[PDB]
Amino acid sequence: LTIPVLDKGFVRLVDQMGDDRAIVQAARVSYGEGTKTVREDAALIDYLMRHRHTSPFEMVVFKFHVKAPIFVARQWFRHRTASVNEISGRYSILKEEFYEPEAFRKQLLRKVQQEAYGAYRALLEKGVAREMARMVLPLNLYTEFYWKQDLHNLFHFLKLRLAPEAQWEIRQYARAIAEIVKERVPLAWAAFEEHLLEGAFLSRTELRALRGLLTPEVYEKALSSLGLGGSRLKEALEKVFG
Amino acid sequence: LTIPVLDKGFVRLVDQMGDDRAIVQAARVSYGEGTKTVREDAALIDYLMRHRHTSPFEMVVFKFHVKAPIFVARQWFRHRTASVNEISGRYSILKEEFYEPEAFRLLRKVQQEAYGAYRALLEKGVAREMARMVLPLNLYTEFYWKQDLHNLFHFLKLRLAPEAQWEIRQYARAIAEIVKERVPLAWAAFEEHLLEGAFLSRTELRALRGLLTPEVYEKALSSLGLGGSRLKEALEKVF
Amino acid sequence: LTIPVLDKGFVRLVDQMGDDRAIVQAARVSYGEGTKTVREDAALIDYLMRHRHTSPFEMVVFKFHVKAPIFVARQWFRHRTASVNEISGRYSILKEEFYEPEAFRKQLLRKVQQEAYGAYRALLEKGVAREMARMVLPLNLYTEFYWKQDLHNLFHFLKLRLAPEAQWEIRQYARAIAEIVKERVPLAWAAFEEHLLEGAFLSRTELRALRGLLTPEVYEKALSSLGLGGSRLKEALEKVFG
Amino acid sequence: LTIPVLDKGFVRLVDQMGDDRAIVQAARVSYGEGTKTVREDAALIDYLMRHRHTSPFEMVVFKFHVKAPIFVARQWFRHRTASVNEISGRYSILKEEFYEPEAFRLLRKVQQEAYGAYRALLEKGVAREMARMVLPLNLYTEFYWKQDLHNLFHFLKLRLAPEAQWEIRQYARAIAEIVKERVPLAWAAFEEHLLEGAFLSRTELRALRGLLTPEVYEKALSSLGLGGSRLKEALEKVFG
Ligand SMILES: Cc1cc2nc3c(=O)[nH]c(=O)nc-3n(C[C@H](O)[C@H](O)[C@H](O)COP(=O)(O)OP(=O)(O)OC[C@H]3O[C@@H](n4cnc5c(N)ncnc54)[C@H](O)[C@@H]3O)c2cc1C
Ligand SMILES: Cc1cc2nc3c(=O)[nH]c(=O)nc-3n(C[C@H](O)[C@H](O)[C@H](O)COP(=O)(O)OP(=O)(O)OC[C@H]3O[C@@H](n4cnc5c(N)ncnc54)[C@H](O)[C@@H]3O)c2cc1C
Ligand SMILES: Cc1cc2nc3c(=O)[nH]c(=O)nc-3n(C[C@H](O)[C@H](O)[C@H](O)COP(=O)(O)OP(=O)(O)OC[C@H]3O[C@@H](n4cnc5c(N)ncnc54)[C@H](O)[C@@H]3O)c2cc1C
Ligand SMILES: Cc1cc2nc3c(=O)[nH]c(=O)nc-3n(C[C@H](O)[C@H](O)[C@H](O)COP(=O)(O)OP(=O)(O)OC[C@H]3O[C@@H](n4cnc5c(N)ncnc54)[C@H](O)[C@@H]3O)c2cc1C
Repeated sequence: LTIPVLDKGFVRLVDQMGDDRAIVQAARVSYGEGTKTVREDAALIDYLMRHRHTSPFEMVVFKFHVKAPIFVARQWFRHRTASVNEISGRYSILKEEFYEPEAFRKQLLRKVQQEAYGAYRALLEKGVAREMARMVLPLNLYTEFYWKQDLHNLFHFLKLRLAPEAQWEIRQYARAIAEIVKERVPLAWAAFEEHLLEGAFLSRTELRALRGLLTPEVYEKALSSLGLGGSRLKEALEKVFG
Repeated sequence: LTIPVLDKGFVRLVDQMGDDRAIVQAARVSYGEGTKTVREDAALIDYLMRHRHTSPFEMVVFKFHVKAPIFVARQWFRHRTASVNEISGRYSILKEEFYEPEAFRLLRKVQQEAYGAYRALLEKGVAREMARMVLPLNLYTEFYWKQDLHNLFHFLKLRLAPEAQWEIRQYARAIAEIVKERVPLAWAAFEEHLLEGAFLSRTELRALRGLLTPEVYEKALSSLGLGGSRLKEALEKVF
Repeated sequence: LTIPVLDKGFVRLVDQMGDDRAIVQAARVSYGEGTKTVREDAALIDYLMRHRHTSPFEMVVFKFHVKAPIFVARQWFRHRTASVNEISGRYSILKEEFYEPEAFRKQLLRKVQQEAYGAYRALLEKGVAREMARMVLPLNLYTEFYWKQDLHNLFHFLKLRLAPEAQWEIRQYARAIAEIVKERVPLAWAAFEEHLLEGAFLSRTELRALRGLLTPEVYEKALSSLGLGGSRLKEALEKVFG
Repeated sequence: LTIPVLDKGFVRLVDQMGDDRAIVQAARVSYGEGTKTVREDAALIDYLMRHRHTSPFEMVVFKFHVKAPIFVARQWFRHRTASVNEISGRYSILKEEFYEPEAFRLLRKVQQEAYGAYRALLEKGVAREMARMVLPLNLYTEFYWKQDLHNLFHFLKLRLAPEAQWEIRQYARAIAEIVKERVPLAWAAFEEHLLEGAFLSRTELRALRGLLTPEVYEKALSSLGLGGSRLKEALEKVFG
C-alpha cells in the first residue's frame, strides 16, 4: 500500500519476504511451515522479543519506495543496516518539488526556493553539468529511494524515529511505516508495541528505587492483577529483584 | 527446492524476495514494475554488475534452510553480511549424525565414544550445554541463512574457488545452482564478469601493454562478441 | 594486559584506539583534543549513552587476543559487528589443548579427548589432509583468534554475554573483557553499568503496574534520595507517569 | 596530519590503530609483535591482499576529521562500513561557508539570500532543525569518519576512479596520501593489485588466450621482476 506523508512525500510497500509465520518458522529451524497455533506462535514470538533472541526477526524483510526531503533522507540514511538506492542528482535532472511546512516551529522560504531553483535552471542552460548544478538547491528538495530492511532493524528504526526526540518530519515517516508493519506482521508488532515502543528502560538507580519502595510479593500481585503469569511474571520480578 | 549435500546434509530454499526484475526495478527506483524488454533489462543488469553499482543487487534476497557439519558452518559463518539462526546445542538435544566422508582428501570409533559419553553425561544429568562439549567437529548441525544477492555472489565467488575447502565448496555449488535458476539475468552477468573472470595486477597489464596493441586487442575482443561500452571499457583497462 | 580465563584460556588487550576523551571528542567534532573537564565530559558521556547517541562510542576501538574453547568461540562469533582472524584448522596442527571444566553443571571427558586426539595424529600420520583430520576433535578444543570491535558494539556484546541467561563459560570471558574495558574507559563503563548492564527494560504492563502501586511525589523522593535530580529525574518520572 | 581540500575543506588524521605490522601480527594471531623482516612482511602483505584474505587488513583503523560540502558528504555516506558523527543542524548554528568552485564544468547571491533567510528565520524564533532547510547542498559540513583499512581501501578504489565525482575524488586523493604514508607496505600492495590493476571478464581472458602463449606471456612478466607464486598466478588466469 501507499501512504502520503508531508505535503508531497509518501511511503509505499514495494515487496515483503515473510510474515509472523516466518519468524516462528526460522526460530524452529523447520523443514516445513514451522507453524503451530496462533496463541502458541504469538507466545513464541512474544518470548523472542522479550529475551532479545533477534535472529528470527531478521528472517522477515520489507522494501519501501520513499519520497522525502533531503534533510529527512540524511537522518534516515544514518541507519547503516539497510540497503538503499536513491535517485542520483548526477545523472537525472531534479524535479522542482520542495517540502513546505504546515507551519514553522519555535526554538521567505518560498523565495529562496525560487531563487535557488532559478539558479539551478540558469546554470543548466549554460551547459553546467548536472552533478554540479544541483548544489545550489536547498535541503528541503524532495528525493526518492528504495529502502530495504529486515524486521529486527526496522523495529530499531521505528523505536528511534518514533521517539519524540526525532525530528517531526521523520517521525511522520516512521508513523507511516509503523502502520504498514502493524498490518503485515501483527503478532510481531504486538510484541514490539508491548515490550519496546510502549516500554521504557530504567537505569540502575531507578531499579534501586523500585527496591526499598516495593517488595517482591507486592509487585507480583500488582502485575498478575494486570494479567501477567508464569515466565512473564517471574521475569518481570527478576528484572527488579533477581 | 531441497538439494542434498554430503552424506546427511542439504541446502533448501525457504523463501525469496525479488528476481532479475527487482534489480532493474530498484535501479530505476520505479513506481511500478520498473521493467522493459528482457534485452534492455539484461543489458542494465550487466552494466550495474560491471560498474559496481551494487545497491540494486541488494534488493534481492534469498533465505535457505541448511544442514551441514559444524566444521563447515564455522567457515560459512565467517561471512558476516547475513542473518542466521541455528539449532542451539544449549536448548535442544543433538541427533546422532556425523559427516562420514566418502573419501579422505576409526572415525566411527571416536563418534561412538564421543556420542557415548554424550548420553552418559546426559544420563548422569549434566547440563546439556556442557554435554555436547564432547561431540566431534564433524557432528551435523542445522540453520537458516538469509542473505542478499550481492553478498551471496561474494559468498559464491569465495566458496566456489578451488582454495575453499571441498565440503564448503559443494554447499556453494548447491547454492549456486539454485541462484542461477531464480535470477538468470543476474547469474549470467556474475558468471561472465566475476566468477569465471579474473583480476590483473598492474605489472600484468604493463605486460599486456607491451605484447599486444590497441588495434590487435580490439579485433580479438569484438570477434569474440564484445561490442558497445563493454568494448571501450575493456580496451581502457589496458590502454 | 592479560587475564586468564577457564583452565587454559585468556584475554589480552593487543591495542586500543581512543579512550573516554575520544568519545567526547567525536561528539564535538573537534580540530583539537576535544576534551573539556572530567566532570563536563563524564556528563556528556552519560548523556550520549542514556539517549542512545551511539556514534561517539564507535570512535573507540579495542583489539584482543583470545584463547577459548571452540564451542565458546561459536557463541562469540554470533556477534557479526567485529573483525576476527582465527588460526586455521586447515593449515596448522591444533595443539592438544582441551577445556576440562572446573565442575560439571546440573541441568570420561579425559577419555574422549585422549582418543579423539590420537585419531587426529593417526590421520595426520596416515597422510590425511589437515583440513579433514581436525574434524574428529571435540568442541571443547581450545582455539585462538584476534577480535576487534568498537566500544558501542562491545558494550552490546557484554550486555548479552554477562547476563545469567548466557552460558557460564562465555560469561567468564565477558567478565575478563569487562575488567579490561572498565580500566581503560572508566567514564564510558560507569555510564554503561548505570544505564544498561545494571539497568533493565520494562514492558507496558510492567510500567502500568508501577504506576498505580506508586505515586509521582513518592517515586520522586526515592529517586531524588539516591541522587536523581534534573533531566534524569524528569525522565525517570515520565517513564512511569506520562 | 592536515590536508586542505577544495577552497575551504580539509582532511585530518585524528588517530590511527595499527600499521603494516598489525596486519601481519593479526594474520599471525601473534602473542607479541608478530613481525619479521620488512621484506617478508611486505611479501606476506602482498599475498593476503592478492588472495583476498581480508580479515588482517581490518585490524588497522583510521579516524579522520573531515570538512566538505554537504553534497560531498552524501556520497561519502553511501559507504556503510564506517562510523560517522557529523555536526548536527538540529543543535548548533551552521557557519556561513560554501564551496565556491574555482571553475564550473550568481552562486553568491543565492547563498547570501539563503543564509540571510536562514539567519532571518533563526531571529524570528524558528527552530534550528527547520531553519537550516533553506541552505544549499554546497554548504560546508563537518564530521569524524572511522573506517578500517580493508573498507577504507574499497572506498579509495571507488572514489579515486574517473567515474567518481570530481569533488569527492579530491577528498579520496587526500586520504590516499595519508594512507600511503602511514601503511606504506599495505599501500604498495593496494596500488599494485587493486588501484592500478583491472578486472577482466571471461571473454576478455578468452581474447587473451590463444592470442598469446604461456611462454610469450612469462617472457614479458619475468622481464618485470614478476616470478614465483605471482608469476604462476598471472599465467593461470589466462591458461591454468
Ligand atoms: C538523541 C539523538 C541525537 C543524535 N545526534 C547526532 C549528532 O549530533 N550527529 C550525528 O552524526 N548523529 C547523531 N545521531 C544519530 C546516531 O549517532 C546514529 O547514527 C543513528 O541513531 C543510527 O543508530 P544506529 O547506527 O544504531 O542504527 P543502524 O545504523 O541501522 O545500525 C544499527 C546497529 O547495527 C550495528 N552496526 C551497523 N553498521 C555498523 C558499522 N558500520 N560499524 C559498527 N557497527 C555497525 C550497530 O551496533 C548499530 O547500533 C543522534 C541520535 C539520537 C537518537
Ligand atoms: C586464502 C584465504 C585465507 C583465509 N585465512 C583465514 C584465517 O587464517 N583466519 C580467519 O579467521 N579467516 C580467514 N579467511 C577468511 C577471510 O578473512 C574472511 O573472513 C572471509 O573470506 C569473509 O569474507 P568477507 O568478510 O569480505 O565477507 P563478509 O563477512 O559477508 O563481509 C563482506 C564485506 O562487508 C564488510 N563488513 C562486514 N562486516 C564488517 C565489520 N564487522 N566491520 C567492518 N566491515 C565489515 C567488509 O568490507 C567485508 O569485506 C581466509 C580467506 C581466504 C580467501
Ligand atoms: C536468549 C537468547 C537466545 C538465543 N538463541 C539463539 C538460537 O537458538 N540460535 C541462534 O543462532 N542464535 C541465538 N541467539 C543469538 C542471537 O540470535 C544473535 O545472533 C546474537 O545475540 C547477536 O545479537 P546481535 O546480532 O544483535 O549482535 P551483532 O551480531 O554484533 O549485531 C549487532 C546489531 O547490528 C546489526 N547487524 C549486525 N550484523 C547484521 C547483519 N548481518 N544483518 C543485519 N543486521 C546486522 C543488528 O541490528 C544487530 O542487532 C540467542 C540470543 C539470546 C539472547
Ligand atoms: C558507478 C556507480 C554508480 C552508482 N549509482 C548510484 C545511484 O544511482 N543511487 C545510489 O543510491 N547509489 C549509487 N551508487 C552507490 C553504490 O550502489 C554503493 O552504495 C556505494 O558505492 C557503496 O559501495 P558499498 O556498499 O560496497 O560500500 P559499503 O557501504 O562500505 O559496504 C561495503 C560492503 O560491506 C557489505 N555491507 C555493508 N553494509 C551492508 C548492509 N547494510 N547490508 C548488507 N551488506 C552490507 C557489502 O558486501 C558491501 O559491498 C553508485 C556507485 C557506483 C560505483
